[PDB]
Amino acid sequence: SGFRKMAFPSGKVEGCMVQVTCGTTTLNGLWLDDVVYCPRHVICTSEDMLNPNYEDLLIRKSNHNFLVQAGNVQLRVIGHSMQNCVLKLKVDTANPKTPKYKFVRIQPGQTFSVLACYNGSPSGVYQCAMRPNFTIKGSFLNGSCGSVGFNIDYDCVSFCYMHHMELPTGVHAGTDLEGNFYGPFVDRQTAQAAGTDTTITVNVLAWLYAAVINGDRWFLNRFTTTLNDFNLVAMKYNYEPLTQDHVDILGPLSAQTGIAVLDMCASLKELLQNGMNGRTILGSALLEDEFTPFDVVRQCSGVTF
Amino acid sequence: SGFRKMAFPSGKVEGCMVQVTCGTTTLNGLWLDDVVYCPRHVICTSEDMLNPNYEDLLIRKSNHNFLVQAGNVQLRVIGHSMQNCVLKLKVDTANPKTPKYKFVRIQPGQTFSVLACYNGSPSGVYQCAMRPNFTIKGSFLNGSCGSVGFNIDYDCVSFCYMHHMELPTGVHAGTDLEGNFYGPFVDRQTAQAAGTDTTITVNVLAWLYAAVINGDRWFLNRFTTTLNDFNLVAMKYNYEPLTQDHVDILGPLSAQTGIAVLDMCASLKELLQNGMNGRTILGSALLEDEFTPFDVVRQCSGVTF
Ligand SMILES: CS(=O)(=O)Oc1ccc2c(NC(=O)Cc3cccc(Cl)c3)cncc2c1
Ligand SMILES: [Cl-]
Repeated sequence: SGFRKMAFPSGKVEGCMVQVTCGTTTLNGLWLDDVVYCPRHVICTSEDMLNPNYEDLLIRKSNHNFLVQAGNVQLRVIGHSMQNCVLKLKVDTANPKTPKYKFVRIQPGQTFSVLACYNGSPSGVYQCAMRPNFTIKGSFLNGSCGSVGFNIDYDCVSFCYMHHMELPTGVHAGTDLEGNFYGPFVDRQTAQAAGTDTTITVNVLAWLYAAVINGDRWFLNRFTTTLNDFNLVAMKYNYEPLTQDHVDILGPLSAQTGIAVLDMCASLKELLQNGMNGRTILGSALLEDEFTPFDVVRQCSGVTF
Repeated sequence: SGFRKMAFPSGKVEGCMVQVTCGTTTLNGLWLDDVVYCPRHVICTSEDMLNPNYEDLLIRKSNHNFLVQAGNVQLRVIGHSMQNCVLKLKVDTANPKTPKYKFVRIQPGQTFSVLACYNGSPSGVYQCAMRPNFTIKGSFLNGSCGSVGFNIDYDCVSFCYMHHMELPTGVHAGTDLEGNFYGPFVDRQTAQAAGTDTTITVNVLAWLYAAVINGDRWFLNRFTTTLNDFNLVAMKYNYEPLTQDHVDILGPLSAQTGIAVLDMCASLKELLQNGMNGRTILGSALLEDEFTPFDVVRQCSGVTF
C-alpha cells in the first residue's frame, strides 16, 4: 500500500557521469563504452551563444582542447564529432562501469528519472514527465547541462533525455541522446517561448485508477460519457485530448478495478467541475499527471483494496 | 529554477542490497563489510508472528538455514546473532562495494531516501520524512522488508531506517540499523495503530523559503508575529511546535531572501486561517512538510555526492 512519486535507482547512471571542460566552460558528460556524450554548446562562449555556427566553431578545435575528468582521472580524448546538438568525444578508455543501455526518444506524457549533476558529480535524483509542450519541469542550476533522464526497465538503462537549457519561465529544454531536441527549441540564446502547457489526461486517469486500487473511491460516480463529450469538457480545463489509444492503454487498470475508462472519465469531468471540497486523492489536493499507466501497474499491487 | 522532491543518488546503497531467505520467507538484507543486516522476523512463519519468542526461534537455526544471495552469487553464512529487532548474519566475504558508512538514528521531521527492494534487487528510490507519529508514508509491497533509508554526508552514507511492516492504514513502520523501532511499534502480527499525525512546521517554513527563492511571493505579507503567538496557532491546526532551534536553523534562508522567520510565520499563520484561495505554491495546493531546511539549501546551492 501507499503511492509515491518514485525514481529509478540511479546507480548504473552515476557510474557514467563525467566532467567535460572546453576552455572556460564546464558541464557534464555521459561516458558509455569509449564515447563521452555532452551538449555541443560546451564549445561556445556567452558571445557565441546568440547565433553559433557549431560546425565552424568545432572545426577550430583539437582533441586536446577538451578536458574530460572521470572522478580524479583525466580521460584522453582521441577523437571528436557532432551528431545534431550532441558532441561525441572518443576517449582512450572504455568505461568499466558501462551498463547495458539503449538510446530511446520518448513522446510527451512519458515519465523518466533525472540524475542532476554538477562538475561530473551526481547530486540528486527526481522523477518527471515530458510535458505536452515538450519542456520538462526540472530542478536545475548553472552547470547542470549534460545531466540525463532515463528509465531502467529490467537490467537495461534507456537514456531518453540530456539537459541543455532553461527557458525564461524556469522550465527546461533538452535533446534525446542522438542530439535531437524535444520541441521547437534550438541551442541558441535567441528569444524562445514554451507553448501553452496542458494536463496529461491519460496520466491523471491512471492516477485515479491507482487511488481506487489503494482504497480511495469518494470521487467515483454513477455516470459514463462518450469519448467526444469528455474531450469537449476536458479541453475547456486545458486538458490534453484523450485518444482511442489512451483508452486501450488504460484497459488493464479498467479490468483490475472494474471501472470502465469512460466511467472513470465521468469521475474526472466531475472532479474538474466540483474541485476536491477539502478532500485529497492519494495525499494530494491537485490532480496528478506525472504517473503513466505503465508506472501505476509497476508500482501498484495486482489486488484492489 | 524548479523545485522537486529529490532523493540522494542511490548508487552506494544499491551495491549493498542482498536477498535473505529463511525457509519459506524471502526479504532484503544490507551487506556491509562481512555482515548482512535484515529484519529478525525473517525467521518467523505466519503462526510464529502472532506471538514470537525470537531467541527461542533463533537458537533452533543453523548458519546453513539462511540463504544469502548477492546478485547471482551465494554468500556463505558463518555466524548469526540478534541485535534488538535486526538479525546480523556473519558471512565469509567482505562486500567489496562497501561504502564509507555510519548508523544514525534520526528524529521526527528529518528526511531520508528510501531504496525500495524486492528479492535483493533495487526497484525504486524515493524521498520521505519520519513523521512526528514515527511512521513513514512509504510505497511498499510484499517483499520490501529490509529496504533501507539513508542520507549522504559528503562521501559517507548514513543508514537511518530499515523497513519491517505496514500498519492497517497503509503507512509504514521500521527500525534504525541497530534494530530499535521508530515509534511505539513491535514486530508482531497484532493490532497496532499509528498515533494522530501532525505537520512538521519547520519543514513547511523551509518550503515557503524555497518558493520565495523560485519567485512565488503571493503569500508574503507586511506582518510579523512572536514565537508564543504563532505556537498557539500551530497547536490549533495540528502543527508541531516551532522551537528557538528551528528559528536559528532557518537563519541562512532568512538572510538569503530578506524575510525574517517570524515574518514567514505570519504568512503561514494567514495560510492556515484563510487557505490558498485557488492558488498554489510550487505547483502544490497543500503546505508541503517533507523538505527540511538543509534540503532546501542543498537543492538551491547544488551540493554533489
Ligand atoms: C540562476 S539560474 O537561472 O537558476 O541559473 C541557471 C543558469 C543556466 C541554466 C542552464 N543553462 C542554460 O540555459 C545555458 C544556455 C543558454 C542559452 C542556450 C543554451 Cl543551449 C544554454 C540549464 N539549466 C538551468 C540553468 C539555471
Ligand atoms: Cl514514449
